[PDB]
Amino acid sequence: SMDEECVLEAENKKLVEDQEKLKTELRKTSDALSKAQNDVMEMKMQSERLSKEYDQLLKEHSEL
Amino acid sequence: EECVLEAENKKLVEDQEKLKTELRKTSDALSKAQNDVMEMKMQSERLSKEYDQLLKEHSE
Amino acid sequence: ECVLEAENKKLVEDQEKLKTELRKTSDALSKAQNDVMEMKMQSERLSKEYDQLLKEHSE
Amino acid sequence: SMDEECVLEAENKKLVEDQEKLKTELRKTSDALSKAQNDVMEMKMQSERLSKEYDQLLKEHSEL
Repeated sequence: SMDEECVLEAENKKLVEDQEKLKTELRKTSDALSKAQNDVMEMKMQSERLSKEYDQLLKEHSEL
Repeated sequence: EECVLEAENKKLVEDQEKLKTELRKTSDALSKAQNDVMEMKMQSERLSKEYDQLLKEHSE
Repeated sequence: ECVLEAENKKLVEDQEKLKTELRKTSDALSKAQNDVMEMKMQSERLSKEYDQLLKEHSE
Repeated sequence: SMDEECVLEAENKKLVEDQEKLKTELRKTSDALSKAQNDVMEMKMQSERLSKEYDQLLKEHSEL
């Protein structure tokens, strides 16, 4: 036989479940930012190699 | 000569393309994080509304 | 009812603190995103002028 | 053709300068990203504090 206790329990359960969802969302957000951190590092190194190639190209070819 | 310049250029261009791809990936990752933060703003609003309702219903 | 009042006050202040942190975080991400788009534009100016350099001074 | 040397010098300087600008931007971008990563860590901690307060609240007050 349903009473107010049932709805109270449902409300608490929803509160807990939404905390869990927020935790999950936080972890996905940090996962995404770590992907971006790795991508930024890849760009830093790629750009250093590129800068070496520009330097080399202008040094070897004075007409450039 | 022109040969070495040609090869060097080919390499340089393919590296510019790698950098371009990397830039796109980075932007996409950051966009994903921003979407996630929108979700969390709504989720935390749901949490505080749930809490408030809990209080209004079951306390003085 | 007193301890409930104290706990509620605390909880409320922490919700508002989290809300503020979420805004701070979206701001921080927009700053990062802008930085990345600026690098996209910059890297395009760089490859474009490299191309111009080779078109003008090579075969 | 003195003009040629003029233009070529300017163009080379500009290429070098834009490499430098991209280098600077990369460093700053990484800084900005680290800030955001720490903002997310702060929210994890803050929401864990909120979870402890919610747990405690529901545990102490059966009517909630």
